[PDB]
Amino acid sequence: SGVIKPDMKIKLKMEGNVNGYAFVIEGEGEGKPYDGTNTINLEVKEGAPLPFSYDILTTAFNRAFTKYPDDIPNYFKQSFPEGYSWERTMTFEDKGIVKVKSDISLEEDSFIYEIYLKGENFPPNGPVMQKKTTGWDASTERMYVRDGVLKGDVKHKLLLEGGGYYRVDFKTIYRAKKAVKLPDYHFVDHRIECLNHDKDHNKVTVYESAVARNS
Repeated sequence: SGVIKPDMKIKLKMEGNVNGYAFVIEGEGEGKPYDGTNTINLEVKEGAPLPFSYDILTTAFNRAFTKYPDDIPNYFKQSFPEGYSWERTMTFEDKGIVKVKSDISLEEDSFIYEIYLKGENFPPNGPVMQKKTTGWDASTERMYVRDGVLKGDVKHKLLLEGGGYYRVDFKTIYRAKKAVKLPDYHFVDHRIECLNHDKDHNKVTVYESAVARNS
């Protein structure tokens, strides 16, 4: 078998603060990197109960889990076993901002993520701080090369209870820890879903599907 098996495990820690509220979340899970699916079981270890929408964390909880056709070089799978890091800005239409960074490494058949997240300037009675969001819409991330690394943009939408929407622009820089074959611009279609296991989101399962396709 190769560096990336059809079944891989996940271990992560996120340290973060949102509007001056600190927390630590640990996760373990599994996915099918070639199917482009992954599941993570998350537990709040510090800062329970979280005083904000869990949805601003879930896209931080690994493009190794993306279905890719052979005719698009796979920036992410090529980077292993050394791995890659990413840095992301999420700009919210009400001037909320999240900055998050992650280091993705590999030990045997377990990906390991080290995540740091800072959210600030959320309106205190807005849908994020009042936990009025109901997940992310399906999305398309445009992948493109700038400054010899891979970048992704999403014009994203947070769904609001009552059936409205909240615009969020994602900009991500993905940096392989070694030289890999760079792809031409392409798309990754995402679907991310949350299953909470309790009232306070102390325990949550996140599921994501991701499929790459050509221009």
